[PDB]
Order: sequence, then structure tokens, then C-alpha cells
Amino acid sequence: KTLINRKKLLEMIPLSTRTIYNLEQRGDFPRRIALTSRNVAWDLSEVEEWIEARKSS
Repeated sequence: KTLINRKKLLEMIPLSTRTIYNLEQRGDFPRRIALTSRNVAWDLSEVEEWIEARKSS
């Protein structure tokens, strides 16, 4: 339903861009979506699900 940008993602998750990228490459963070070859975004629902999964470990 909703795609969020880097700024909103970093406002939600207190992590740096580097750590989030490394987590994505490890398969441990929702993969960014290339809206274009210049624009990226994250599915809000997947970010929330990742937060809950971290809360449940």
C-alpha cells in the first residue's frame, strides 16, 4: 500500500545507511525497491514485519 523513502526509513529505524545496506546484502533486512534506476524505496509492511521479527527473537 505504502512505499517509504530513505529519510522516512531512517526516521523509523535508528540505523545508518551502511548498516542497512549490509543487512540487505546479508538477506537480513527488507530489500530496497528500485522504482527507477535513480529512485529507491521500501515496503512499509515489510519494514514493520522486520521490526516485529526483531522484537520476537
